[PDB]
Amino acid sequence: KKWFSEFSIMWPGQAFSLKIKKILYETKSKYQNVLVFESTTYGKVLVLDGVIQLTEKDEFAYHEMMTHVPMTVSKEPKNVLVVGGGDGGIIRELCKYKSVENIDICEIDETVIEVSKIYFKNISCGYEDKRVNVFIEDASKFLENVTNTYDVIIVDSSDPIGPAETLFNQNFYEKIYNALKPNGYCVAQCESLWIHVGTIKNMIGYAKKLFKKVEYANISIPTYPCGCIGILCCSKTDTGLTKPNKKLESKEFADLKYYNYENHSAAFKLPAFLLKEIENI
Amino acid sequence: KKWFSEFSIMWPGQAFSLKIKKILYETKSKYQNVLVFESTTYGKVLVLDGVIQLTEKDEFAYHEMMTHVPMTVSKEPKNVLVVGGGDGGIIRELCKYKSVENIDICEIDETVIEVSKIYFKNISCGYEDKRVNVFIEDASKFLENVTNTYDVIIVDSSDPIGPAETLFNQNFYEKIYNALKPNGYCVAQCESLWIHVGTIKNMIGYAKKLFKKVEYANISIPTYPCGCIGILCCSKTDTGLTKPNKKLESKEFADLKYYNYENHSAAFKLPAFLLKEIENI
Ligand SMILES: C[S@@H](CCCN)C[C@H]1O[C@@H](n2cnc3c(N)ncnc32)[C@H](O)[C@@H]1O
Ligand SMILES: C[S@@H](CCCN)C[C@H]1O[C@@H](n2cnc3c(N)ncnc32)[C@H](O)[C@@H]1O
Ligand SMILES: C[C@H]1CC[C@@H](N)CC1
Ligand SMILES: C[C@H]1CC[C@@H](N)CC1
Repeated sequence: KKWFSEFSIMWPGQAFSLKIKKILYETKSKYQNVLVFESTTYGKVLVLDGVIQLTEKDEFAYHEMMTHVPMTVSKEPKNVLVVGGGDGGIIRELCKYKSVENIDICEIDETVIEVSKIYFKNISCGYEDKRVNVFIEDASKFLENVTNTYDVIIVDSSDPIGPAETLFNQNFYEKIYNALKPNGYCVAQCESLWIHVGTIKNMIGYAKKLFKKVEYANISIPTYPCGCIGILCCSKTDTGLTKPNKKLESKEFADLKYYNYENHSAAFKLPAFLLKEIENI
Repeated sequence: KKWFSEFSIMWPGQAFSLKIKKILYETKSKYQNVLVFESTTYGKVLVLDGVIQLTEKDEFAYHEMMTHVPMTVSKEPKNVLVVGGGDGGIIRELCKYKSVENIDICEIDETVIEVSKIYFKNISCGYEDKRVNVFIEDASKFLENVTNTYDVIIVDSSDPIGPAETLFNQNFYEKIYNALKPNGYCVAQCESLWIHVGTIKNMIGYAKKLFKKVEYANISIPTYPCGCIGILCCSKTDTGLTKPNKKLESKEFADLKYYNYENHSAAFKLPAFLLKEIENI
């Protein structure tokens, strides 16, 4: 069998590889190269522009922490926006909340959505839900135009190289600011503390220019570079996102595989070198 | 430039790779294959039997958490044992404690020690310290013979395949039990929650057969398989290892890069699926 290997200039001098059972689908969409394969040990794998975006084995770590962090802090969230997140993992976790009334998803590339509906039926099952509304558009354009404001905005983008390039700037964070309710929350995918401290420092400067509370958490996920991924957490109220305001005790949440009440706060407890870097910001 | 790739049957279907700047030393010692290279982005790298044992870039994460967890719980530790840990990283962190009077290290392979003294002079610098006593021996034999008992025992072994094979059993944990003071602590290297739950379940059954409190913590380290490594924490008193009994505030600790008072407790906050697996044990 052959191996898929994940090289990038965004993590120079290192690579992570998975063994391929069979290749399932490959294409050049309007925005990116799309690859789906079955791996021998991580289940099916979505690769976009050569970078692992998700695998069946560990996807729940990122989707649960990205969703249930902000959704346990927001008191009664009604209107939620997902930016990117074509695969549907976030949406799946959002549908567990009976209080949610609407879920807008703004994803630039419909190939991602359709591929996910076909090959990742346990991830993309949230699309069945009547509350979900799909907009195929650059979130950068979408956030300049939206009329609604949102209780939570979850930014589940790919890397700064490619289509997500328009989301890694000051102007984008202003649009997130204006699209949020007076007391709303944003969580954004924010790279790895092991290799991307320059970027984390930028993203935090952008956010702090606008939000009352910017906080950074970290998720263990083995198929992302360095085995972890940060979440940039932005708050309009002074309280922030480190403390859950509810426990997830209904039958909808009995199946949670990573998130719990205790590791919500823990994820915000960062290595010493990172804290040293991010407090003259 | 060529790439070093880390394959193993202990993590089938995945591999992590580093780019090689130059190979520094290679040998077949009495127990294992030894390789030292300079990588392009992770500094120098020690590989033993084809498995990355440490790199300069992230070694502090594992050494600080392995050492300062138990050393902040032990009230006034005088006599500390390191099992394995030929490179000297643990010893370096132990020497920061002015209360420590003796440090025995039991390492099977002196090639590891000497290679570390030559190529990893920032890791192996603790060997200068007059309190350190080196025993070249299988820890399995050493613990059956030692006359002293220890305040802390830190088990900083390699994987169950090879020389460390004798350390992954019930009998070994009895020897650790008998070599500890009435109120002493053991911390042992305990594989990755992402791939080694079978093993974690075994190690915990062995420990719980003997110790009042067995607890598991987790460290983010990018150059180990899945980007993380667990610590099996064993206690003879009912309190356990989750809570520091001191802050590391003296000039010796001003340089700490990972460990702090807050992420000591956080590391013990495990993903939901792992907790589900380890409590009918
Ligand atoms: C599939 S998801 C992978 C993470 C696991 N939930 C990453 C998505 O970000 C989308 N993306 C990237 N850039 C944009 C922009 N600019 N706008 C909207 N969506 C985007 C991209 O098409 C992926 O589907
Ligand atoms: C270098 S250390 C790497 C982790 C970073 N501190 C791993 C050590 O475990 C030793 N080891 C392995 N098995 C044993 C036994 N059985 N006894 C003592 N030491 C051992 C092995 O020689 C490495 O030096
Ligand atoms: C969701 C994102 C996808 C690309 C990154 N490299 C990891 C996390
Ligand atoms: C210290 C140990 C070395 C081998 C393991 N695979 C990672 C952690």
